[PDB]
Amino acid sequence: SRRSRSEILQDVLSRCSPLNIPIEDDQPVKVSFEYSLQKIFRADVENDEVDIGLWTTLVWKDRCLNWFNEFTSFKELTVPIAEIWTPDIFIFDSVGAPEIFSDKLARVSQDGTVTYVPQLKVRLSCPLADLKLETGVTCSLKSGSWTHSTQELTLEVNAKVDLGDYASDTRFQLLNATQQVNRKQYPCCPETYEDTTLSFTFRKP
Amino acid sequence: SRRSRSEILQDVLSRCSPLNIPIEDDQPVKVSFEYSLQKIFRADVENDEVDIGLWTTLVWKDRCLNWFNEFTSFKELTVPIAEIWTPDIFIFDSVGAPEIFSDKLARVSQDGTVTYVPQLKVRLSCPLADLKLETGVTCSLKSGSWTHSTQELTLEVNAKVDLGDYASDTRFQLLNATQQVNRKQYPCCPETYEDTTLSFTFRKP
Amino acid sequence: SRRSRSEILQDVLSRCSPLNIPIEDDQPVKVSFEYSLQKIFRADVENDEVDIGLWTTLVWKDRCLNWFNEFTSFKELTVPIAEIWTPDIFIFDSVGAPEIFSDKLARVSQDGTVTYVPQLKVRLSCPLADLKLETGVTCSLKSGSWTHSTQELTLEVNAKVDLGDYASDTRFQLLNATQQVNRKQYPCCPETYEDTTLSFTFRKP
Amino acid sequence: SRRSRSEILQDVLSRCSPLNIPIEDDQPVKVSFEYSLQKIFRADVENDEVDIGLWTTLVWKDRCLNWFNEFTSFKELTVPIAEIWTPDIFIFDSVGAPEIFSDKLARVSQDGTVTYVPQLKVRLSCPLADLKLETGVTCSLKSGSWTHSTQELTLEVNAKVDLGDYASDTRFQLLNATQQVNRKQYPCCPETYEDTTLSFTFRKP
Amino acid sequence: SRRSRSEILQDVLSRCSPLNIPIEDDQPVKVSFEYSLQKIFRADVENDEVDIGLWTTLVWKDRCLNWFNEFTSFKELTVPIAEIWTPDIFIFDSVGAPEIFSDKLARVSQDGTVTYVPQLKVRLSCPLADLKLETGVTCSLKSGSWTHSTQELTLEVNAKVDLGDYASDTRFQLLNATQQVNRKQYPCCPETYEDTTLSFTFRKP
Amino acid sequence: SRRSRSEILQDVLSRCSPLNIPIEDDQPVKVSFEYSLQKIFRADVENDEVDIGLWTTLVWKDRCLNWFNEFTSFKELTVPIAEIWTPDIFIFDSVGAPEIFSDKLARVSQDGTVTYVPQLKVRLSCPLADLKLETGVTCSLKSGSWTHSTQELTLEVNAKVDLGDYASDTRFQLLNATQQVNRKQYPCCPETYEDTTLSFTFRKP
Amino acid sequence: SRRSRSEILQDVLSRCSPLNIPIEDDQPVKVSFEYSLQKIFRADVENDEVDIGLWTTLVWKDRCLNWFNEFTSFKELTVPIAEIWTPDIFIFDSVGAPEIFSDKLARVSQDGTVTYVPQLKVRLSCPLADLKLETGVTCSLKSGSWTHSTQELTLEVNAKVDLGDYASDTRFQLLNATQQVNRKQYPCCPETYEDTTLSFTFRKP
Amino acid sequence: SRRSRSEILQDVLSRCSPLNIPIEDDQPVKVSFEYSLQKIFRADVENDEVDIGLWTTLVWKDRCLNWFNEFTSFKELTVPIAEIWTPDIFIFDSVGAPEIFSDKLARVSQDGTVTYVPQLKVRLSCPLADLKLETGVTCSLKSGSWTHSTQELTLEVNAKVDLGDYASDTRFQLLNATQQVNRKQYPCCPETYEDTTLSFTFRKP
Amino acid sequence: SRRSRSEILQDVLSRCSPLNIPIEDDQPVKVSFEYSLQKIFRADVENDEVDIGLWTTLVWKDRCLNWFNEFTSFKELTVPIAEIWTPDIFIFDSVGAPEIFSDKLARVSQDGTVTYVPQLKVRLSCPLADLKLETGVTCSLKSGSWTHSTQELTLEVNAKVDLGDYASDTRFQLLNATQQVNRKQYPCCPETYEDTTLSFTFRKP
Repeated sequence: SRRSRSEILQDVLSRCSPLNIPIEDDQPVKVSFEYSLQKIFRADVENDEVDIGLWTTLVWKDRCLNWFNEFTSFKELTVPIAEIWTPDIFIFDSVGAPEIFSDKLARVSQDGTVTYVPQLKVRLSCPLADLKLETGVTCSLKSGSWTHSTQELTLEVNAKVDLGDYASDTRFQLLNATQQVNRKQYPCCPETYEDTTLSFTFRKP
Repeated sequence: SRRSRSEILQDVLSRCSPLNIPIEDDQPVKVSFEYSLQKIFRADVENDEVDIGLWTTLVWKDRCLNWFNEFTSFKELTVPIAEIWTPDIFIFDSVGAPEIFSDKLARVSQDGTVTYVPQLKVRLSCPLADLKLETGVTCSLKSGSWTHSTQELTLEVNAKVDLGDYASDTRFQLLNATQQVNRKQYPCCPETYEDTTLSFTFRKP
Repeated sequence: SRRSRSEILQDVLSRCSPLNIPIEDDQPVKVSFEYSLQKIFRADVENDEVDIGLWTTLVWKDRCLNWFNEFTSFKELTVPIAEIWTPDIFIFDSVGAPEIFSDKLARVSQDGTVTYVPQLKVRLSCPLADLKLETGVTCSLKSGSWTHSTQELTLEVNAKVDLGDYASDTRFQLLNATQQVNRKQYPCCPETYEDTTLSFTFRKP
Repeated sequence: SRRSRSEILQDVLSRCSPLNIPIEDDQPVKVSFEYSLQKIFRADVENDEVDIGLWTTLVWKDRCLNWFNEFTSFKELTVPIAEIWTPDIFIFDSVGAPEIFSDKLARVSQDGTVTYVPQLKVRLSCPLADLKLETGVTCSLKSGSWTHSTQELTLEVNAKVDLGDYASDTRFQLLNATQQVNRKQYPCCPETYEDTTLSFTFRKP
Repeated sequence: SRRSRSEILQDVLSRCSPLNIPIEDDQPVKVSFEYSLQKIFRADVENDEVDIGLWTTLVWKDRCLNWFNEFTSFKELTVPIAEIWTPDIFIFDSVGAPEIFSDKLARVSQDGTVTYVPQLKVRLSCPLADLKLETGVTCSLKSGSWTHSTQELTLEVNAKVDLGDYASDTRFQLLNATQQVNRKQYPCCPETYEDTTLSFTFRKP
Repeated sequence: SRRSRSEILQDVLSRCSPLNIPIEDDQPVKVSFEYSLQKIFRADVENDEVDIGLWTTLVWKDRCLNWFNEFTSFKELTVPIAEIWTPDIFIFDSVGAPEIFSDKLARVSQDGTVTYVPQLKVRLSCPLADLKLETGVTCSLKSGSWTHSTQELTLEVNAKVDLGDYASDTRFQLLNATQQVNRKQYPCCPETYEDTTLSFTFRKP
Repeated sequence: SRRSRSEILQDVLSRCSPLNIPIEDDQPVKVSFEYSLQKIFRADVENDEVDIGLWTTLVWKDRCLNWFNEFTSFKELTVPIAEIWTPDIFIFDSVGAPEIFSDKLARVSQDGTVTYVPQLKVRLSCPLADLKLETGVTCSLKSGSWTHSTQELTLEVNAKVDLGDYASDTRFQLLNATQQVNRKQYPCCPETYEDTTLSFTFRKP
Repeated sequence: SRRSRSEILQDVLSRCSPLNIPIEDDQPVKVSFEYSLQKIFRADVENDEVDIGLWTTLVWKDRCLNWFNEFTSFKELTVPIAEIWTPDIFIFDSVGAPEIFSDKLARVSQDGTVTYVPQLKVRLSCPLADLKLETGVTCSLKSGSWTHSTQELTLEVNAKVDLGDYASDTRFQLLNATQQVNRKQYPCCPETYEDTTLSFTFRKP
Repeated sequence: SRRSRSEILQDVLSRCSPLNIPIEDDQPVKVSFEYSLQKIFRADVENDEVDIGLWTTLVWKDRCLNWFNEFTSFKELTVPIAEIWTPDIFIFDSVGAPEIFSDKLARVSQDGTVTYVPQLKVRLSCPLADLKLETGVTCSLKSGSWTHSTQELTLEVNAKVDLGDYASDTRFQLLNATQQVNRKQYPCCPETYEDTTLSFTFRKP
């Protein structure tokens, strides 16, 4: 490949951090979260579980060190997700372990910015009843850091929900996809925790 | 750069997989999809095509092998998208080939998680008529794997649509951006296919 | 690690580009944008500022060169965001500098596709008043390239907003999260600029 | 076994690279991709998922060092895939984690060329509807590096799709199998990402 | 040509690195970035896109090995950009793929320093409105590694913006060109990402 | 992207100036300054500090050189502010370091004209007392080059203050926003220094 | 064809050099450059871009080896440009990627001399204003190696500009076409770079 | 002429071999031989000599080196036979030195292939007696390398004898022209020598 | 398919030649050229460019080897144009790169004869003025090998121009379509070059 690029990955991977938040100063890490709802694959009336094929856009900035002076070189490199720390975002009410559709690869930038987009199929609790009716049905699932409080991780969203990718001839039509950010509390801890509640309204076409 | 990081990329890239889904056991790959609608650049009344500047958040987990024992080292590395497998998510009704705004870089994590966020301008079919009226106009585009059925790839969404990034003084105001996941069928195949339908309601401000 | 992977990162990073848009021919770069609203952490009545914990899914394609003939090898690599060029997407009305929750890692693919997902906490202007009422309150923030016009960068969104990740017991319930793409103009320049307006309607549960 | 062969594997494995792309100079890694569609095992109308039994031919060249002077000796050796870096190629819309039919073994050549062919069963989103009709049904799935952009990994194909291996008495007849290479962009990143879209048209015989 | 020079290129190109960051030790790669704004070619009111003809100065240091003892010989050689790794710097909000005005050639120095300057035309989102007014209009575009976080790639700037080259009789007068460096975060990743925001204030003369 | 645009940026950035005022002949650089007062976020009675969310329109002309003959090509390009020289305009009485809301991107034009518009939150000294009264309260802050005298930098304003963007439901109503240009002297130096005094009269609505 | 000719091409192509400057001794490579201005196709007043249909005469000598003793045989052969190294000559200010009118074929001679003449349409920056006036308008574009300094590549011209081929009934009359050679410097490098500035004065007939 | 062609001849002639067989590896040189019998000019009964006007097609491949990278250029050049090595093919039983009708020019090809066709008048021993009879008369002459054994030079023939060119109103009619290849031995040497025996049967018309 | 046919393609493609002119003996390659003018799609008065939809009939004979004895089998096979060498015929004055309407497939025959017919849209320089007049307008474009001289490639035509296919209700009526063969010279080279000048006289009906 390119030798210049080669040095970059090795320096960051070999020299530049183990799993530890590199930021010493006054910063929580914000992670932008967006959902591209690909398809609502299936509904289970007996189980009251619904399946979503989604990919999640995750963006964050990590502190990286510039060592060897940056010359005009390879700006973004791609690396396996395993190589770097990723956020704990989880669906609060998944019925089953989510499965991963896509390769675990993340693009990293010199500024430290990282973009990771997994594709996933998730089963979440939701009653399908009245899917056939014109009114349709509503489901909600909340995503957010399991462990991190708002102080440690701040979640942000650019927009409501990305319908564009949605499969044209999906079994179910999308009434409205929303991603509203909310902060709430748990009995364990005094700290506020932030999650993104994805509320999807859909019916069978 | 850092030698420790250096070894990481090379081991994953040189030793650890060619384009092949690394997961042998009972897992489909789920890809989370989210849309950050940046701007609705233009509307064409004669053509009935509309232009969106979007970035797509894609997340997936790939199986990677740990070889050399992981010491505290570079957790995420960045690499070009070309280096690793990426999902086939496509807009079902694009008028033209989408163009890429941003560098193709993806951040990868040790767990195998990958985050890839492309920025794109897409032209899709949509009638602009009555954009001026208070009611505004509605458009929908579905994104989803072209080839993969729900069994192979499951799509998931965290939330509806990310408005926050939306340009303040865009030509068109955003009534509501939604990303609803749906599964549907095609005559070619008995399998369900999942797509995320992005339904955007907008009018000129 | 894997030697095969090793060569990949170095070739792309060391040999294959400095910060410069590699695409000579007729292409703007499109960046798909999606928001996964994790949580609405806090509201400040006196300040009229609201905090969102979000992650942003960003996807783009960069032109990379294949040098050493691609054998079946490591498809995605992960690299720090600093290594590669990332888009300038910014919140138009942030009160404060956004902080980064997650590591800056991006997965890159051989096709050149990059996925970067940062996690972020952002403070934006928004009046909280009447959060308690049933009607709730509405806020909007626009994200989009600061410098780039629609010609340089096109933004696209798959869906409205990803609620699924939203934290279950967040302080505030999500009425609806939307990401509508819009294009608008500024007095500085004749060119259209595209942004994604994230409109979030929420109330306290 | 043969002592001469013995030295070869150990030298390459023990001495000659960890996961790191070994190529410093001006080369992206190209990976040739071909599909041998073995069978379309099943179609699921409710799920809209289809199952393919495929093996994927992956070829790439890695840089290896000649140390001990090459005498006429064992030209190709076989080794477990785990030993060396493999590409991240993933199906964009797999419903589930792909499972692996065959042993993970790859033949390597002195020139550095590697041939790895996994056998896989993949579930992908696709509507089966109208499978019985004469017209049949069409499905598409895209394979490509998740993380790597076109700059890092370039994908190439020799031909359209390999029908010859196709099971004679499969439940479904093959109208046409195609593998067209395409490059596209994502909102995350400005870089182009390349994927191979496998479009399969089939009907029940 | 000169035989002495001849050996130099071949040794570096043939022997001395594939795409891999060559730096093992504690160094991120810093890439200096500067903009020479040549001209603001056009403004599009309907599209809200603006066109800039720019060349980008990119400088970085790669680790090269001295083999054959350096005698007084050819100090810099020139080579095609394809030969060596280049950074992923991309415009965050380009509407279209940037096109390349100049040959892709980069001068390399013995110390390892590389200077690459592409000339480019870029279309970026920006509202032209009020270009005629005395106040003029402001546009901003951010450039930075797509994939690389601040840890992998550090971006630096010598000065604000180079007006000197600016075309004398350009359609639009330059009020002020600024390049301020900033670091920000994305929802995907905890790491900080650094970008250079080019803010250009211009009006029609 | 577009190759034509590509050459432009590289030529200006790589070849066409480091931080140095390119103008040899009889010209001071004039920088037009305008304020768009977005919002008066907060008032602190104990501290006597007030917060303004503003964006500053800055325009200047830099001398650029035309090299490769300008063909009809990309007229404006966008670049990070870091790439080019920007003026030192500072608020004389900021209590704290101003924070930057927007990406640092500036549009540059062929004529050399540059438009840069940062968005900022600034804390300045000002007594809030009697904000509730009908009379309201007055505050003033002066912006101007710290180092540059009137001879080096001349500041100009098109109009008084831009209220239009002002947030409709801001905590404080705007009685009158004024930007009067004035020149004054300091004990350090015999030269006149020019600043723009922003006098804002506001009260709580 | 002729067997004698057959051996010639194969020997030079198969045996006699890869991309590397074959000249070891004290020689820079001189490339003669001449322009045959075919037509000025169009002028764009809004864009300030002008289109030229040109063919470029390029001549250089490469070192080739005589192997099989040269008998009276085929003196020049023709081959695709891809087969052999060609110079990087580029227009400094092209707005867009130049397009190629003619086949890429170059005649090579036994002495090593090569003649390559591409036909091209180029868009370059140039103000058309006052094209109608008797005075007409002047435009200039500079061509020259992007990477190569005067030491590596020396450019030479036989004459001013070739009008003879100029289309008789072109939209624009040619006042004077000039090709003056000049050497100039760039901030990147201490070395002199040589370019041919084509200054064309034309008006509408 | 063409400069490109010019370099070719000089490189091959000046740099690329003196009379020496350039092929080091396991190859004899094969020379294809064909005869185009133009005319049987005269018969001498007392002398028993017959005159043939023939041209001989000779083809061989020489190893040439490619130096300066082959661009699309002049594919075959022509050169005097003196310039390159030619085979020793001689008529075994010529009564007199053969005379040369045509210019000694040979076409050479890039692959190294050379085609040389001399035109010659040869006097060979042959009894004319019974030329008038219906049976006619037969003559044979053998051509082949004088010095070279079959190991050094291998002779090949495509076909029997080329009558087409034969002069229509020649004094003698051609019954049959044959060129059979044969290998035979001589007392001097143990090696086999190969010759082409031209057996011509002709009578007076 | 047919096994007999199968062997044929593989033998010719796999065994029987790489890009090299297979003919060693005294033959230039003649390529017959014919034009079937399908339609004159458009005329551009400002640009002085005209668009032709044409298909080009190209015929040539290549030397192929018969290996396995030809039995009565598949006489012509079809193959992609990429598989075999095609001539460099180019339009001398195309304004833009020609685009290809039809699949690149060529029929090959056992004798070695190949027939390739591309469909193309070409933009060429031509003044449209007086298209409306009865006299109409004349345009000419020359097609011919770019690199090859008359010695290497000889062009032949069967007839003047094929009107029969011409679209009945085309915007422009065809006065006369002619294809005259001519040979001419260029300053680069002493050799004659042959081209077919297509002179089309047309007017609006």
